[PDB]
Amino acid sequence: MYLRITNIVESSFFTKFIIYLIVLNGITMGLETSKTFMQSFGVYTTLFNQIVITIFTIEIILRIYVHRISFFKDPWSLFDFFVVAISLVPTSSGFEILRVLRVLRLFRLVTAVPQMRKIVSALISVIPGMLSVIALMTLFFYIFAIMATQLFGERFPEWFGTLGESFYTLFQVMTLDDWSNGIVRPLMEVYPYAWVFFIPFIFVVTFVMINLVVAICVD
Amino acid sequence: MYLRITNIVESSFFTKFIIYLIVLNGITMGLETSKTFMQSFGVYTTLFNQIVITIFTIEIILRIYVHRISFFKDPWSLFDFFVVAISLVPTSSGFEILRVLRVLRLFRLVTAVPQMRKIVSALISVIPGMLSVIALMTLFFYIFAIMATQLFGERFPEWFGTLGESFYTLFQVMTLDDWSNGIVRPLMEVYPYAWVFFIPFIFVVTFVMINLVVAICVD
Amino acid sequence: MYLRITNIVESSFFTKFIIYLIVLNGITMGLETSKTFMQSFGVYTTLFNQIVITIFTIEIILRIYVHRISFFKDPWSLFDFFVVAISLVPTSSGFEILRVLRVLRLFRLVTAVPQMRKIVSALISVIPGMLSVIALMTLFFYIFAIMATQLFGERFPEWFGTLGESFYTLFQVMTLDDWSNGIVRPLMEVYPYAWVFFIPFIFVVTFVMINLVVAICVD
Amino acid sequence: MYLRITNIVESSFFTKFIIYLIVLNGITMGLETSKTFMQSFGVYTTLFNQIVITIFTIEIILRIYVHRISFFKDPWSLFDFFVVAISLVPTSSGFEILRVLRVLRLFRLVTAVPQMRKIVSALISVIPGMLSVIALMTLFFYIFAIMATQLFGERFPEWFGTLGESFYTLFQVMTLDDWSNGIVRPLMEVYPYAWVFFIPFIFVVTFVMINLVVAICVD
Ligand SMILES: [Ca+2]
Ligand SMILES: [Ca+2]
Ligand SMILES: [Ca+2]
Ligand SMILES: [Ca+2]
Ligand SMILES: [Ca+2]
Repeated sequence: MYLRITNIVESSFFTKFIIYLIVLNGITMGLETSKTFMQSFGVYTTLFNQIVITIFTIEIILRIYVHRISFFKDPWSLFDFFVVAISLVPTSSGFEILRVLRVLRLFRLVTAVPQMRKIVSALISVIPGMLSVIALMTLFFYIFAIMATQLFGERFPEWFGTLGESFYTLFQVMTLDDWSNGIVRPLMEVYPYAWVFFIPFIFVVTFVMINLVVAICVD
Repeated sequence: MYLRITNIVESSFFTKFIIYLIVLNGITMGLETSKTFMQSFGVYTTLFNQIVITIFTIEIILRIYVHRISFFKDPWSLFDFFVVAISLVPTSSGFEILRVLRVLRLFRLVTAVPQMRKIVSALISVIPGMLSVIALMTLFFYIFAIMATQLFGERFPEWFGTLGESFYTLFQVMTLDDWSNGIVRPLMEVYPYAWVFFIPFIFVVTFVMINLVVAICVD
Repeated sequence: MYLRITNIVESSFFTKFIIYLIVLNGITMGLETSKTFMQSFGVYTTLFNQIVITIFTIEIILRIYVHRISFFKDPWSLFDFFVVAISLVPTSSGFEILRVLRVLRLFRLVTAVPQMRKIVSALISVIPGMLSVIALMTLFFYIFAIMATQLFGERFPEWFGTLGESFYTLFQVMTLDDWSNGIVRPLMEVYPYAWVFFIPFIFVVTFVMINLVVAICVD
Repeated sequence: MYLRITNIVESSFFTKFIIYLIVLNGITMGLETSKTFMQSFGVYTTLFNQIVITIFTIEIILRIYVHRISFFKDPWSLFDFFVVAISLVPTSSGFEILRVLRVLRLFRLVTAVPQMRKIVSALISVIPGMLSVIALMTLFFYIFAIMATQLFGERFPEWFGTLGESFYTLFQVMTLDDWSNGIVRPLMEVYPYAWVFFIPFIFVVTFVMINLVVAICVD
C-alpha cells in the first residue's frame, strides 16, 4: 500500500488540489474579516475552515509516511507541519493569538508553489553573508541602548525609561522616523548636548546600513 | 487615396505638428488652473481644447487606416487611442474624473517623442523581473493585513478597522512614514506587544525591498 | 609687462595666497553670525571683508588679462567672476539676498583647490545621463500637479490650491515626508478615494528614482 | 620572566578568558539598568565590576611588556587602553558621562574577537575614499548653515537662531525628517520664498548622497 499512496502523494493532482485549497482558504480568510459577511455565512466558513484543516493534517500525515526522516530535514515541510499544528490548537484557552496565527497557513502558497520557494530561498540565502554586520549592529545597539537608558531614562521614561524602551526608540531613530522634532529636539530642552549622542549614532547606523546594502550588491 | 494619406501621416511635418499641439494644449491646461485666467480667456481655451481634441481624433482616425491591425498591437498607439477617447466623453454626466483624466493626454508627449519612448520602455522592461518579488509581497501584505484587522481593528478602527484600511496603514508603515509616534506607540498604549508585530514586519518588508533594488542593479 | 604679470598670476604663491584668503574670509563669515561678536569687532570685519573683495576683483582683473577669451570659456573662472560680482553690489538698495548671497564666495574654496574640482566635476558629469529621467519626471509631476489642483484645491487650498502649491505638496509626498497622516488621511476624510491618486503616484515616482539610482550605478 | 609571561599573554586561554569577562561584564551592565535589580544585588555587581576593571588593567599592563612600542602603534590596542582608562577615572567628580562612557568597554568584544575586527576594518577602510565628498559636503553645509542663520534666525531663532542651530536643522532637513510640515511650511508663512532655499538644498544633498552610495558600491 506504500507505493499506492506514494503515487497519490507525488501526484500532480494532489499537489494541485492543495494549491487549490490554499487559494480557497485564503479567499475565505479575507471574508472572515467582514463583520457583515460573518453575520450571513459565518457558519458556512467556520466548517469549511475546519474541513480544510483536516485535509491538511491528512496530507501532512500522508506526506510523512512517503518521506519519513527525509521530511523532517526539509525546511518547507517542517514549516507546513508547524503551520498546520498551530491551526490545530483548539479555538479556546491559552492565548488567542493562536487563533490569529492560523492565517499563517496562507504561507503554504509560498511552500506548495515553486519559483516562490526559489524567490524565498534566494532572499534567505543572502542572510548568512550579513550575519557579521547584523552581529556588529546588535552589539552597537545594545551598547547605546544601555547608555541612553542611563542618560535620558529618568526625565524621559516613556522613551528611554527601560532597556527595552531604549531599544525601541533607537530603532525608531534609525528608521529616521520623526527622530528630530519627535525625540531629540525635546531631549535637548533638558539635555542640550543630547545631539552629541544621536548624530554620531545616526551616521554610524546609516553608514553600516549603507555598507550592508553594498555587500548585498557585491554577492 | 491610401498612399496619399499614408504619406501625410508618416510625414515629419505631421508628427512635429502633433508634438506642437501637445506642448500647446499642455501649456493651455496649466493656464486653466488659474481662476483669474479662466475669468478672462476661459472661452478662448475651451474652444482651443475642443479643437485639439478633434485634430487628435482625426489623427487617430488617419493613423488607423495607415496601420489597421498593426495599430491595435502597438502599446504606444493603443495608449493614445484610449487617452483621446477619455477626452471625448462629454463634459457632463457619469463622473467628473473623466473631465480631470483628460489631462492624461499630455502623456502623448511621451508617446510621440522617442528617447522618452526609450526611457519609459527602459523602465517598464525592469518590471517583469520584479513580478516574482512583487507577488511575494502582496501575499505577505495580504497575510499581515488580515492579521492586523483582527488584532487591532476593534479599538483602532480608523487604522485597521477594515481589510482595506489595514492595507493602507501597512503601506504607510512600509514607507516608514510617522510609523512609530504615529501608529505603533499609540498601539502599544493598549497592546503592549504590538511591537512584536510591526518590527518583524518592518525588517522583512525593508529587506525584501533592498533585495529588489539589488536585483534591478544586476540586470 | 604681460609676461611679468603672467608670471605673477600663474605663480604658486599667488594661488596659495588666494586660497589663504578664502579660508580667512570664511572663518570671518562664521563670526559675523554672532550678534555678540559684531558688537565688539563688527567694524574690524566689515572692512576686512571689503578688503578681500578688492583683492578678489584685482585677481579676477589680473586673471582675465592673462587668459582673455580662454577665461570666459572656463566654468570655474566664470563662476568666480559671477560670485565676486554678486559681492560687488552695494550693501544697499534692491534685495538683501544679494547681501546674503555674498557667502557664496566660499565656494571659491571648491574652485581654487583641486581635487574638489575633481569631485565636483565627477558629480556634475553624472547629470547628463539623468536628463532623460529628469525630463520624464518633470512631465509627470506637471501632469499630476495639474490633476491635483483641480481635484483637491477647493477644499484643500493650502496644499493643492494653486499649481505651484500642488507642486510643493507633490514634492513632499515624494520625499515621503509625513505624506499619510500629514496629507492623505486628511484628504480622505473628504475624498475617500484620494488614495487612488497618491499610492500609484508613490510607486511610479519611487520606482523611477530607484532606476535613476541603478542608472548612475552603471555609468 | 619575559618569555614566561609572553607565553601567558599570547595564550589562547588568556584571550578566551578576556572574551569571557567582556560577555560577563556586559551581561552585568544590562542588569545595572534594572532599578529592581540594583536594590537586590547592586552591591554584588559593583564589586564584580571593579574586579573586572582591575583584571583589565593588569591585562593591558601585561600586554604592553610583551609588545612595548608595537602596542602603541596598534589601533585595536590603543582603543583597549583608552577604553579601560575611561573606566579608571573614579566614580566621582567632573563630568558623570565618564561613568556612563564606561559601557564603551563592551566594544572590546569587537576588539578581542576577530571576524568583528575584520568587519569593522572592512567598514572603516571605505572612509578614506569618501573624504573628498565629506569635505565637499561640510563646506556645503557651512555655507548654507550661514545663509540660513542670517535669513531666518530672527523670526525663527529656535531653528536657525545660531550657527550651530542652523547646522542641526539643516542636518534634519537632509535626513528628510518632518522637513516640510515641521520646518518649511512654517517658514513660508513668513518668508514665502524659503522654498527657494530648501528644495535646491535637498536636491544637492540627496544627489551627493546617492553618488557617495554608488561610489562605495564600486570600490
Ligand atoms: Ca523617511
Ligand atoms: Ca508629526
Ligand atoms: Ca518621516
Ligand atoms: Ca512626521
Ligand atoms: Ca503633530
